[PDB]
Amino acid sequence: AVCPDGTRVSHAACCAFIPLAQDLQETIFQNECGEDAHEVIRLTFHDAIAISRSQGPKAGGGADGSMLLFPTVEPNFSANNGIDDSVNNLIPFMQKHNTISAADLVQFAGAVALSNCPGAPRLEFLAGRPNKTIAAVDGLIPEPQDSVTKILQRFEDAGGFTPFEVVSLLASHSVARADKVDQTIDAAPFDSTPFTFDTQVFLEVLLKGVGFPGSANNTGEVASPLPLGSGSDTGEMRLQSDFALAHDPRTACIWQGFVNEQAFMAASFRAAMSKLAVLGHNRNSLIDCSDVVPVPKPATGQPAMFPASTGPQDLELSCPSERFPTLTTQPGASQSLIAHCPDGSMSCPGVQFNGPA
Ligand code: HEM
Ligand SMILES: *[C@@H]1O[C@H](CO)[C@@H](O[C@@H]2O[C@H](CO)[C@@H](O)[C@H](O)[C@H]2NC(C)=O)[C@H](O)[C@H]1NC(C)=O
Ligand SMILES: *[C@H]1O[C@H](CO)[C@@H](O)[C@H](O)[C@@H]1O
Ligand SMILES: [Ca+2]
Ligand SMILES: [Ca+2]
Repeated sequence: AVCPDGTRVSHAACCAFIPLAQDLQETIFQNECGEDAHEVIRLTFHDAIAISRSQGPKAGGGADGSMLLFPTVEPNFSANNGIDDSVNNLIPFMQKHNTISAADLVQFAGAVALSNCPGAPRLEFLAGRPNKTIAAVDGLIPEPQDSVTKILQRFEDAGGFTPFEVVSLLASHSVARADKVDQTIDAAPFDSTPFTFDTQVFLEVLLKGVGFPGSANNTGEVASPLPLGSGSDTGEMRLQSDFALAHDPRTACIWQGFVNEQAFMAASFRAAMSKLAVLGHNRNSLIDCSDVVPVPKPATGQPAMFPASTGPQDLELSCPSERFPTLTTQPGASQSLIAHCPDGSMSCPGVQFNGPA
């Protein structure tokens, strides 16, 4: 089909997603893998994973836009702390781009945001999820204090995900920060390149922790290898769950297997997101609108490297059957600050709309 702007696409129903991507980029992402991008990518996961095979449909409808349609329910569960900003940022698009369901809006916005992170894959994007659902029940969202057994069970109950798929989805912690885990600091990144969809998080979680970016007693947190921060350049945070996954026998070799394996990580993440994005639906009932997902920013192609102040002697390895790769170390004797902003500064405020969440 030919869309009103002249774009030739796969199916006419995909046309509306073109001005929606443009509006999302101009209004809240500005083609950056920044704060607003980060928040929407986390929303795609919290929207989608609130579903349970064992409890039945009444517990949640999966990737169904329930966070936007019932903005006062799920966003207020304690495990969803901080999700309110992303919901309030997307509700104005749901109202304006009113031929696209809330559910499709959430998934597509996540795809658009990810395309702004260098190295990310171009997600599949299927369309057609209905615009009506129910609010999910509490307890469906994994939490960073949870054990690996609990986490793996939640993902298996939610949609059959294997441990490989679970760690695959956690490549999203390559472009991720924490505002709520420690209330004294904001925007504590999970790797040293939170604007770049690279394998650094897999490497860095395997380094011995030496301190905390804020306080030392937060639930769900463990010591960080790069805790130094200054001004708004908050030090690296480590989640207990990421640490646990990197060392548990079920997932340790999978975790290590992504270190310095960019294309493998990105392809694996795309495969797992293809499953996540259609939870609560039959994929044979959704139309393929992948050609309207923006093409992602390419990686530079550089190998993973130890950040300065760290090196191979700091590794805490847990996979007996796979050799840890030979990596170089960035020069310098002390840690570099992790930039608060994509262009290197500390001043880059994200557009935020007020809203009901
Ligand atoms: C065991 C699984 C997971 C747990 C327990 C976990 C936990 C967390 C925590 C606690 C935060 C910090 C929020 C805050 O305090 O501000 C967060 C951030 C984030 N998570 Fe996860 N998550 C996991 C899986 C996922 C998955 C599968 C994705 C998406 C595919 C995702 C993407 C992100 C993103 C993008 C952020 C950054 C949000 C921002 O910077 O504002 N996470 N995660
Ligand atoms: C999906 O459901 C939402 C919520 O009912 C609809 O949102 C309304 O959209 C109109 C414009 O069509 C606005 O005037 C309302 O203010 C919106 N409601 C709320 C509570 O925000 C949306 O239109 C529906 N989209 C589709 C594709 O049916
Ligand atoms: C980042 O900053 C540290 C100093 O804090 C250096 O050691 C490193 O080489 C990089 O310039
Ligand atoms: Ca949902
Ligand atoms: Ca990164």
